[PDB]
Order: sequence, then structure tokens, then C-alpha cells
Amino acid sequence: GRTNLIVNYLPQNMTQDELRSLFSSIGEVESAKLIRDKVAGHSLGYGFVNYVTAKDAERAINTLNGLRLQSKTIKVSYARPSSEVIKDANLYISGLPRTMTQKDVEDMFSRFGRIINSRVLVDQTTGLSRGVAFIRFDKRSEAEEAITSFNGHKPPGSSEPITVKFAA
RNA sequence: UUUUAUUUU
Repeated sequence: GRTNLIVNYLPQNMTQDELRSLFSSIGEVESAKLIRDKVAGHSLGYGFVNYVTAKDAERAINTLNGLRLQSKTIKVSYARPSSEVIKDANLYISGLPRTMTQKDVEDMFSRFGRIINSRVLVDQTTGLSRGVAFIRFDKRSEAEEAITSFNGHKPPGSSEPITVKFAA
């Protein structure tokens, strides 16, 4: 069974030692790593926790996924095997009709492959979608297929062409 | 252009 977890949405000032200690409450941790920028040294707000046992990893997901830490809500999920293929697979999308929900956006992009995570940005003044979304695919080839299919194109029921590009 | 930050040799 799987033992290795990726932990996203860590507080900016959380240390590797703090990550390890937090997750050690569940069971015996084989290793924990906080990912930091190579050039300047700041946390990138995500890390990996590898448990000795698969039951502990599973319990950690059920217990700690969604845990509030400072102003963050952490995500705890199984890490996919580390590989070049999974990197840079994150899309920025704009021009979406404001009536599209997160699920609607996911429904629209799911044909291209497995979706890792997604977000539709909301205007906090009005509560309405900004028509801007993020969608990360399992593999960069999947995101590329989405770009070529959708970028510059109007969704059915909308007169507005959308932009689909790699995020950043 | 995200809860700025999803693969650590």
C-alpha cells in the first residue's frame, strides 16, 4: 500500500521540523521534507510526508486533510510517483461565463485526462465567479491537449472566447 | 494568476 503523502497549503512560516512533528502524531514517520525555493530559500508552502506504514498514511489523510493551520487549510493526499512527466501541468483559464461552477469547469476539462486540483476564483465584493480558473492535470501532455482544443474558442452557450494557457 | 506556490537528485 501507498505510504508517501504530498501536503499542500502549508503556512508560509511552517518549518520542516514542525511538519514532521505535526504528522508524527498519527504514526511513525519515515521522512518529511518541506519544499523550498532553490534560488532564494523561502518555503514553497508544500511538503512530503512518508510514513513507515500504509495504514498510517491512510489515517493521516483522513485525520489531517483539511486541517486549519493559521490562515491555511492544508491538503493531504497520496503523492504520485515523482517524475518529470507530472511537472508544469497547471493551467490558467479566463473568459469563462460566471455561471460555470468548479464542477462545470472540471466537467469541461476532464476529457483531457486526470485532474489533480482546480479552482474558480470569486470576486469577494459580489460573491460571483470572475470566470478565471485553475486546472492542473496529471501530465503536461494532457494540459497541452486542453490548450490546443480550447484556447481562443467559445464554450457552447457563450459568446466569449476563452484563454487557456500554462499558469504563472 | 489561486488557500501566491503539487514532485522532493
